[PDB]
Amino acid sequence: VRRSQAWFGRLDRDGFIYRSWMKNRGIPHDQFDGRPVIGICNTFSELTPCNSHFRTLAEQVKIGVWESGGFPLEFPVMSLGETMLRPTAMLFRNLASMDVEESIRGNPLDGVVLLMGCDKTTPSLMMGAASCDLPTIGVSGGPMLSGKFRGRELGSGTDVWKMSEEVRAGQMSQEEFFEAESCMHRSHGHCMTMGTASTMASMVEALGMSLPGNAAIPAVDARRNLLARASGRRIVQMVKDDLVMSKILTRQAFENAIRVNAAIGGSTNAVIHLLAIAGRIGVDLTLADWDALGHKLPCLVDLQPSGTHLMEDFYYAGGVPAVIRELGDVIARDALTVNGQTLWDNCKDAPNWNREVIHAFNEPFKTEAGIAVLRGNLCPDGAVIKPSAATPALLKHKGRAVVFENSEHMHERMDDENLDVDENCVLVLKNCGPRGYPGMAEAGNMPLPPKILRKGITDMVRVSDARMSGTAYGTVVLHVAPEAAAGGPLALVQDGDIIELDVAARKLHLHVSDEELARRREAWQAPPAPMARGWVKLYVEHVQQANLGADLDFLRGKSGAGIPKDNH
Amino acid sequence: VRRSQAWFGRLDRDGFIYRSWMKNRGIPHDQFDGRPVIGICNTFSELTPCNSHFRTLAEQVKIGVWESGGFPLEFPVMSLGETMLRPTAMLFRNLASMDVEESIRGNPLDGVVLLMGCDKTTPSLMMGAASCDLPTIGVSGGPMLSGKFRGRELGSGTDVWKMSEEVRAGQMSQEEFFEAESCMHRSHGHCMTMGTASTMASMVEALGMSLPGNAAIPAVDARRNLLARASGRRIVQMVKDDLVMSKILTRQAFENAIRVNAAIGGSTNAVIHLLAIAGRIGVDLTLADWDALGHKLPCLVDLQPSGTHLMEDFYYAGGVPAVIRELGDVIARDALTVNGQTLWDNCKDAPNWNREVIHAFNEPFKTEAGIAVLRGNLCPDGAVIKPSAATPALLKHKGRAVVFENSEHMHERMDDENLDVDENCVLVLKNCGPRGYPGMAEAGNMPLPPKILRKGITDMVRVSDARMSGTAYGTVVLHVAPEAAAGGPLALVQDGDIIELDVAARKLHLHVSDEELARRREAWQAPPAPMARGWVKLYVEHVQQANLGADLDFLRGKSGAGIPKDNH
Amino acid sequence: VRRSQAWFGRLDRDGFIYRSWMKNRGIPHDQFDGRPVIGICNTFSELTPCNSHFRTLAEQVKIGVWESGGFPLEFPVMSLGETMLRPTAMLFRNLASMDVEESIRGNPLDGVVLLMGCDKTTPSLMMGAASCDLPTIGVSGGPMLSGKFRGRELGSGTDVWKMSEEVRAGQMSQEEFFEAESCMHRSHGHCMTMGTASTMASMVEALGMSLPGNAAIPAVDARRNLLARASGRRIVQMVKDDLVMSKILTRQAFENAIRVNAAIGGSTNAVIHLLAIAGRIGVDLTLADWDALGHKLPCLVDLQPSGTHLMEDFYYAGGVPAVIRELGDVIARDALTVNGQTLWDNCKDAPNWNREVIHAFNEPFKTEAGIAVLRGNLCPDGAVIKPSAATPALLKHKGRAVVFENSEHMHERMDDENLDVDENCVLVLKNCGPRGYPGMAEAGNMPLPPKILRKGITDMVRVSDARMSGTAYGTVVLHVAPEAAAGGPLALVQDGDIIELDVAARKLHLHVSDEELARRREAWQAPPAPMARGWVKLYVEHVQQANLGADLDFLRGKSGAGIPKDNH
Ligand code: FES
Ligand code: FES
Ligand code: FES
Ligand SMILES: [Mg+2]
Ligand SMILES: [Mg+2]
Ligand SMILES: [Mg+2]
Repeated sequence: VRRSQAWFGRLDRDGFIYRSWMKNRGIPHDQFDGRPVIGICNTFSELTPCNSHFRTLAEQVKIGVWESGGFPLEFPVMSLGETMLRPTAMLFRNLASMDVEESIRGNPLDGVVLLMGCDKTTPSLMMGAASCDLPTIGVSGGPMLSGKFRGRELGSGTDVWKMSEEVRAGQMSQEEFFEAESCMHRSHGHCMTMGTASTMASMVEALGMSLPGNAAIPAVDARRNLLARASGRRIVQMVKDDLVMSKILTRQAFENAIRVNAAIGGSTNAVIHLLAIAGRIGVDLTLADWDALGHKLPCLVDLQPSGTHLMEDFYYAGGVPAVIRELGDVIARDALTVNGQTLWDNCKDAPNWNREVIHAFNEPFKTEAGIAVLRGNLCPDGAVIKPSAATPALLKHKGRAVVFENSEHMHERMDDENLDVDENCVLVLKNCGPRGYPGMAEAGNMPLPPKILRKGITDMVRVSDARMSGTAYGTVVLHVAPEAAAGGPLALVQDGDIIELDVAARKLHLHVSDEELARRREAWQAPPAPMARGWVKLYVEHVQQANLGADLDFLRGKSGAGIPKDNH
Repeated sequence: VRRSQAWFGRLDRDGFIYRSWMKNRGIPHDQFDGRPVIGICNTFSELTPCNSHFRTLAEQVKIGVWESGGFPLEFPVMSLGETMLRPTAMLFRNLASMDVEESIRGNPLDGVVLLMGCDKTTPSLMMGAASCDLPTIGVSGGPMLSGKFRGRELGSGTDVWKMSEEVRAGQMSQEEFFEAESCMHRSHGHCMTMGTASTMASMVEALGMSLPGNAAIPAVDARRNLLARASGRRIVQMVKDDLVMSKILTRQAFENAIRVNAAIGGSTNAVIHLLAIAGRIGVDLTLADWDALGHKLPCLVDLQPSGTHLMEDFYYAGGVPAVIRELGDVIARDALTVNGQTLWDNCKDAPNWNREVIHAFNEPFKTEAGIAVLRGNLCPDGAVIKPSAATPALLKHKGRAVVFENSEHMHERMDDENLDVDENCVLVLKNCGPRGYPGMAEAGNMPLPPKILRKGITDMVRVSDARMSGTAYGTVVLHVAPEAAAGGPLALVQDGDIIELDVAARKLHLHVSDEELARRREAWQAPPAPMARGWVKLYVEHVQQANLGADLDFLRGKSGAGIPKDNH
Repeated sequence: VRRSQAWFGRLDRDGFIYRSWMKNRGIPHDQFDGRPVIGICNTFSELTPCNSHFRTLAEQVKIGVWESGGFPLEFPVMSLGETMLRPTAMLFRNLASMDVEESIRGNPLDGVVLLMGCDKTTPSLMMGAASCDLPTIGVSGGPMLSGKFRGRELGSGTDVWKMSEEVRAGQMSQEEFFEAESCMHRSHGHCMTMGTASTMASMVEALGMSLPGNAAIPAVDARRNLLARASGRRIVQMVKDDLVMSKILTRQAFENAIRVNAAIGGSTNAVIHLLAIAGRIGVDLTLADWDALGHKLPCLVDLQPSGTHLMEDFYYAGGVPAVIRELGDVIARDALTVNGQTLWDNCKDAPNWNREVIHAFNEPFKTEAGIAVLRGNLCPDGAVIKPSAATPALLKHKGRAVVFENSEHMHERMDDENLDVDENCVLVLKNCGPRGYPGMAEAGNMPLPPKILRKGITDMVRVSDARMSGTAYGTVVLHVAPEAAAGGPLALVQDGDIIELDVAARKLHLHVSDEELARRREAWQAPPAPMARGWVKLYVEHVQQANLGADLDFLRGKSGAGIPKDNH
């Protein structure tokens, strides 16, 4: 027996209640006979343009379930369109996780199918489902087609920062920049660079939570429907075999995902998200793990932002299975995946059709290009930097600090010609973390002063307690914890202070005495409440720091999928 | 100038971000020209069978918006199916209200259209929308068609309690009970009795938050799509006129809703939900308001569970507009509604095609049938009763107490033949309120002891801190506040205590002295935490008592719909 | 006053009959007020996999109509799947044209939108609509994305013939050829080469019956939905201006289409369809017009089967507008199109992003590559050849005839190793035209004898009364009229006869005297009737020859769109 039979299999007065209303639209009674009921978490939304094709994806999963003798039922949760949600989509990631967890536990579901696409929709669904630990399979929406503009190609996000900086440098017209928005995005799917959505989709696959190939298949490609449908077939058998998430999301699975993230030039936001997911399913995973596991690992994928190619090219080259094939000596081969096979059984024979996109391990795209975690007096709980999309000569750098108290203080001063700034200066941004912004917005890749861009300089060192887009680039220190709004030493950085950056030495030092800092702390008053009410008030007072996953403290962990009380 | 232009009217890098991704599915550029952007809150779910036709309602709304030059964008929230969500759907009414609120404020919305149907989905969206106070219109899903079984009609919920008690009384076979579960619910829509869904849909029309006729139209009737489409045309004009919910949900509106709630034989759950809605928009509404404005009014709608007819007969007889015209001497005629006309302008000429369903005021269906609020030592913060469906002989009753410490203990002892109980005892159920159950389930309509059902007695006095299905009946006092789990004197009732009920005198008295209650209070301990993690832990530690609306304390109020900071 | 008000404007018993039933699903009364009723001819079909995305295209047109104040109403016709229908889709092109013509006239339509994709759905809808001559606009479905197979690309149809001939020659394994059917077609849309569908979409734009850019936009590209929705807006204004088809399909329009067909390397099936379309709208057009207009015009588009690239490259280079701009010195610039502008207005400023796909006029991809019409005793009523995909050395050839009496006989003899044939023979196929097959199948591109394929020769001279696929290639003489089954001199060709081909001289000669042909004609008998009843008995007994359009004799012409009588 399984939990859905505690609803539909009842011969009580409640059994009438649990079935009669469901039969109002024409459901045959044998669908309640005890066959696996499959809940399909559908994040479709016309406010989430990257998941706007998920109704077509949902009917595809339902088919596979109907084929394997299951009972498919889709349900909605709060969807998270990254380009639309302000202050930031991350502010509502934890709220969506409660939609997922409660909708799964409260309903007669034996298995779960997760429809994930834009960035924040992947962790929110993974976090919520992990707190229930039912047999779960993830289906990604797929990346968009490559943008086609004036005979060349455009990259999601990566070319937004690039073309924007060129407009402010006087190197690109402002009219041309705005004509490219109908051409950069011409298809269904998520951001088609190696941004958060592409990496999280790769993380879902590398964790074993999806069928092989789930990450790279374009949304408008027919193979995306096949995989969504094959996932509908598989989840029915997963219920019969009781292949729960905890049997897949193990310590080794997370170790493989971090190794793959380094090889694919993955986004820095995967660090926060996988720590949040591990905190729900129960796997021990710290921020120090990310530096130790990705240690000395190379980047094998020549894709934007770290490279030049796009997700469409990454798919035709072999996708994630071809990347896991290169990692055969560092991966945990025996890690189990949701299709019944190991991660190595599904990738040992993966073909590679383009070595200019997916390199061989021993002659890779970039060496030692995994995400690095920095330690120092400036970031006690840690900080991250993505050297694959960085410039080499800046990974070891020290210079004068130019300080911005927040985003409004920054946008004002960055465009100031009277700003005393150089090319070897350190731009510092504060109060943009979980409590500060609030929601830890993607403002880490802050634009450079216009007079610096006019000299051909496109990158300089930058430290902040904020995130940045997975599509962003530059030597940017991110997730400085504790954030300035929580009383972190970052809040005390002042103009003229000396910042020491040493990614090789894992060092981020603030050259001012502890005595000087200590008296600077006498002035620091905590920022006021952003809102005295609502979800944001709950978020700020309960959100954890970025080094733990930015989850709410009372949501950490799991409560299983036991059968609750009846409703009457 | 409206808030969407803060996304779609920006002429910098952020304007590229806010528009380019939206163009990925072929949206013409002129849709971002500042025309009203309409958010359609779609609660469609296959786990919410009463809202399972909401894709059809959503596209019908889109049309009306397209017809009148608006930009429609639908978005999902957590859906709440009564029969599916356990321990009860009320446990997640406040959660989905956060989904609504944050989805409205976080996205570039000018106006909102609320797709509501299944019980809790109506207050869930009204609460979240009121906390933003954008121009909003409500569209109800409509009731199911009358169930046809063996040449006779069945009623949603009401006939479930009736047929179940007849099986327990050895009067109706168990065979006939389950053969009627596919014949009771035969079409799309919500409960076709005057349950919560029918009541709440009538409240939306009474509050003025919908177009006239929104309440009664059966879900499969062509006029249902027409109203949803007419609402799509109206909301864009409401955005142009800035007709926010504040100008609709005034105190006069809530009083009008209370008044028609008595005339239609409305559900007791409307008491809790309208208090929660008022607690968001900022109108002072109390339990005492329900008592003073409601009870003296008669019942005019001969519908189950107060009468015998169903929602189909109620729509063909004239629906809510015909009922309101009968209340012309007691309503606030000048109350503004979303269509631009007053509440009385929309109903002054509403026809009445069947008097046997909608009685005249001077010749009503039942006299003094409004919900009564009982005061006394047993409920210091209040309790409610629905005399429109109760036994007249029992509204004034004194009796010995048969106490049940919880719902599990009730099911154990209720059918125990050794139970010392006659039909003149008072049944007491503890620990089923917001904290105790948790979620305050619909357990107030306790099934009677089988030894008493064999005598032909179908109703006894019943006291509980729990809610009750709007389709239920009998002399049952509900919403006893504070609940037993919070230390309310209901927790101290013991077997043998004399409990006095006098609905006319507004009395619910426990015949135990204060000095003895003080000794009982010393032995009372708060029940252990239902969960040490997750949404349920947050709910138990923050939910208010039923006399205030069963809302979360930090969600109480409103924050408007300002323009939040950029997300990059 | 329009046709619609003869239905919806009637104020009597018939007006009740025409509005009441239409209001059964919830259509507001103001949709019958006189606004343009727009019929959307939807060829969606799961048996027409190239039109299987047309439900999405239909919904986009409805929007455009709702935006502009029209009344959209979609209706189905017989859909024609090229790869699915047998004996051939051409057999059912004239049947589907009767569905289109009668549905437009029988129903209250003021304007028409034609959803066309798969090969035969384009002319069958153009023909039926031209016989009504209402304000009509055409929307093409778009081509599929380029096939991706083992690091390289695959082309629709063209690579099916190539890989097949290499399997028969022993150069490609049989397993590899079948592992490429999942990888050739991997998205919605029609054939991705310059086949009939791509050609017909280019003809619709060249004729002016579509908005600019309609031909090349891939089906899964966002601009495809944009154009379909923009067409829904435009058709309403066309009804108001009464811009009927005959104002677009003038003589200069067909002349412009024939010129574009040469520059794009279009299909030979375009010749038959444009003649049938002209035979409906009332424009005198002949094979001689095809030869004279395309005479020495160059091919500018380097796509398969004439070139190497695919439709994706064609769209990203500029599509048809860029091709028409190259033809600015030969086209009739002032030809009016459905968007109100001339063809030159819509193309004079068209950009060209890839000269390697779309060549300049004076530096063309191939010179004198227009379709050539051959005359001579072997084809008194004409015969066509597509030298854009033929062998230059074979265009002037004299060879001994190797004859096959039918397709069945050709399947047997071709792979016979006893067959006396060399590379300099002339393959002759009989009885595969309109009456012969029946339906004139795409059997003209005969597979070569394996003993010659193994010698490295992939092209021989081939003559038949059959058609060729638009994706086919080689020195293939086609559409020999009158067909063999109609008594044409092709039926009298015997093994050993000398056949002279001279494309430059426009000569196809059979070296047999008239006196000897007269003796052979005596023994000739018409083949038995394919069937004794049904559609194909009517087809065979009424279809005209390929030199006139292969239309049915009694369907030739038009009848307008008058107001028929009342159905009651
Ligand atoms: S915005 Fe959807 S993934 Fe980049
Ligand atoms: S079950 Fe949805 S209305 Fe009661
Ligand atoms: S198969 Fe439909 S276009 Fe060729
Ligand atoms: Mg992101
Ligand atoms: Mg209820
Ligand atoms: Mg064809």
